[PDB]
Amino acid sequence: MASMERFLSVYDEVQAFLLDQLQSKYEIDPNRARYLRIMMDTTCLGGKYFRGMTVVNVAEGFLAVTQHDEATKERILHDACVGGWMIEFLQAHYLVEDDIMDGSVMRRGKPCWYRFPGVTTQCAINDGIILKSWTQIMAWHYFADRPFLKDLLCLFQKVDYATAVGQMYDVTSMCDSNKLDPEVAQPMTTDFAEFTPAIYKRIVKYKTTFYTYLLPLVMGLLVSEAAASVEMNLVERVAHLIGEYFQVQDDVMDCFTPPEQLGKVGTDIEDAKCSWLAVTFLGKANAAQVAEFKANYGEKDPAKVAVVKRLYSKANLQADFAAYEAEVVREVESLIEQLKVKSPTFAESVAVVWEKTHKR
Amino acid sequence: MASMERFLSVYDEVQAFLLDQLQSKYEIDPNRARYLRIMMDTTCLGGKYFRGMTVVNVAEGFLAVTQHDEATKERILHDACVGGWMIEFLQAHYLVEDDIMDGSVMRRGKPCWYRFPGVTTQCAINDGIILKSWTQIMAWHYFADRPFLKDLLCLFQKVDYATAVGQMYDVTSMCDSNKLDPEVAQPMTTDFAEFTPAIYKRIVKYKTTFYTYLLPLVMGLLVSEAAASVEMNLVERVAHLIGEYFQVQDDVMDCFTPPEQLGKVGTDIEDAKCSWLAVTFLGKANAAQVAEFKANYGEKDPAKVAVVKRLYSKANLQADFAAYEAEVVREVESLIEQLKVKSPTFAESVAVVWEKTHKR
Ligand SMILES: COc1ccc(-c2cc[nH]n2)c(O)c1
Ligand SMILES: COc1ccc(-c2cc[nH]n2)c(O)c1
Ligand SMILES: COc1ccc(-c2cc[nH]n2)c(O)c1
Ligand SMILES: COc1ccc(-c2cc[nH]n2)c(O)c1
Ligand SMILES: [Zn+2]
Ligand SMILES: [Zn+2]
Ligand SMILES: [Zn+2]
Ligand SMILES: [Zn+2]
Repeated sequence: MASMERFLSVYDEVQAFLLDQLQSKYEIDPNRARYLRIMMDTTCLGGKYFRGMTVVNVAEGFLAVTQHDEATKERILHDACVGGWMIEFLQAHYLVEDDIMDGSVMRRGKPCWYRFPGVTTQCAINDGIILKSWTQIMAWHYFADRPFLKDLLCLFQKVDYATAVGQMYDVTSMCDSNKLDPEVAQPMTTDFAEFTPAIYKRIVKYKTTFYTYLLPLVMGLLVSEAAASVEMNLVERVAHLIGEYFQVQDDVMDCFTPPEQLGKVGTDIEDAKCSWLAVTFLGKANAAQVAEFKANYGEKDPAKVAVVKRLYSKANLQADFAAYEAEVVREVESLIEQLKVKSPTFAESVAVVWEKTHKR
Repeated sequence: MASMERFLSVYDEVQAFLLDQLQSKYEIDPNRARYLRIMMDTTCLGGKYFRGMTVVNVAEGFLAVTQHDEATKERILHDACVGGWMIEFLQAHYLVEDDIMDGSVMRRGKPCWYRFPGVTTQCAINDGIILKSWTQIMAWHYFADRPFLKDLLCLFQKVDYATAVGQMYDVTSMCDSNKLDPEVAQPMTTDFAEFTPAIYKRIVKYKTTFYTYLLPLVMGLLVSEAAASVEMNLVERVAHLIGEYFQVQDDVMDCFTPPEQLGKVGTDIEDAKCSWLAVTFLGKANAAQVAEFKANYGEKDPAKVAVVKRLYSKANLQADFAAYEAEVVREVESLIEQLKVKSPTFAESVAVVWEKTHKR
């Protein structure tokens, strides 16, 4: 079976399980089951599934070099798919709640979930809650007897928590730290002294890289019982490196990729986000360029946004991006080499992850 | 040590643990640690702690009849307190997100968390997320080596999930089921045919009773290694019965307890909630009374709200409440008797829970 066909079929299985359980144990009625089915589909489907399919791809790499009965190969692939869906549902949770938090308009060429007419924020917050609850239901049901259940749940929790910490770092990135205070409405920074590479790296590390790269990789290992074919410190280093890059790309596309192509109108400039573009601009700007950035950043006025975009283009950030990209390629190749020492197989999956990221 | 002194001290311990971990492992800075400390205090403290102290009280009952080294007694009490805080933080999660979902104004005589000037919804949704993530961090850290870790995590998950299902039943209780549809803005029901005792019971069972009564009771058992001193089906029956009652009280106070005393301006009438008062009114009203209810319920206009309140008073619902209360007392006494067969101790804790509920 091709991997994607298998992955999508398990989605239907998992869906039917969750909805059937709601009828047999939770007293749901058909109409609310239908609401949840449509919520699930709308929030979990339609992306490229690279998080969830990474779990599958890691597990397939190990299958090709490990002796197993056919039943065991099927069981391992089924587990990789369920694990993959846990990650996809965890992302769906994030995206639902983030969209509400940020007052987002579109996601993937469609309205954000909370903006559907029959949803509203009042339901959507709870819908996002359920999305994450379903990850746990999956794990407890499908992995009940599995030796990796404990490690998998613990890993999941830590990644989840890192992710929520990262959302806090992200939504607070345009405040001055010493001014954070729940009793006082938070002004945007005037100095941008916290728009640094180290601070940007901290935001992106927690908000994206743990769930997008570390979790799929380590889940692949756990469902394969292969965590001893790797030096976990290298797996973390390479996840954080590739994850940072992925985010830098995301940050550039927010500003420069056409809305029709991005699936949304990017608003990082208006939201005063600590983006790669802002940090890199401030790292090379002269005093006049910095003053014009401060007078125009974080404003809804389209004229000021166009002025920030012009400031980025004139500063030739595409060159800083190339240099960044070169250094990442260098370091990713290095870590892949270090990973070959203990597992060629896992190194190869990491190469594939890098290819999918670098060439998207 | 008195139970409450112990419980509150463990709060300080757990707080310091969580904040210290954020500095050592999550790269937090002092100011964001301070934000989280104040969030924690504001959202987790200030109630009566009957959920969390139930865990302690169950565990203390078992200590009085089970032989143990002094170190083991301290360890069991410490675990009961940590478990109790897991439940309190889980409630804090619910309350933060529910307040945002419902556009609530006050909670416990103070602004809802999201309404603090330096919070906003954008942070508060995530703050609520973290609150629940901290429950898991507690469990994995404090119960790492414990034999009950698995059962406790599994129990927690199921209760959490039941709770989120119950929030969906609650916020959808004024829609007609057959009209639920994420593509279509949801009209309030005109017939109120779904305002029935069985439907009300389903809402309250999931939204309140699993986390408020079932979880504290069963956690008390688990940290005591005493789950075989009870018939779990009786524990569930008695939790659901007492929990229903607790909610009925809550529903009556929303309408009739002065705002200064309730700690908020109750809005169940305006929100068209499926409350005990509405269901009981519709169960006894004549055709004219039902028509006047339909023309005035679920409206912000204070005149219509005063008309619904008058309709409840004239219908002598305090009498239906007494009869309900009598039947609950009867059934609770019966279940306590059935629980004595296997554990006098646990039966007594359940009597105390009932006393605290019935006499609040
Ligand atoms: C774990 O590896 C990956 C690899 C690539 C991507 C990707 C490419 C376009 N969107 N997402 C990902 O989310 C995870
Ligand atoms: C002015 O800033 C930029 C920076 C980077 C890029 C980029 C990177 C890969 N493709 N395009 C860009 O289009 C504009
Ligand atoms: C598990 O037992 C209880 C007993 C009583 C209460 C109560 C009384 C006033 N608020 N809450 C509770 O939340 C849980
Ligand atoms: C008109 O409806 C009611 C129903 C019940 C009560 C009640 C129950 C315990 N104390 N008070 C009430 O004050 C008004
Ligand atoms: Zn966001
Ligand atoms: Zn972005
Ligand atoms: Zn609510
Ligand atoms: Zn209420």
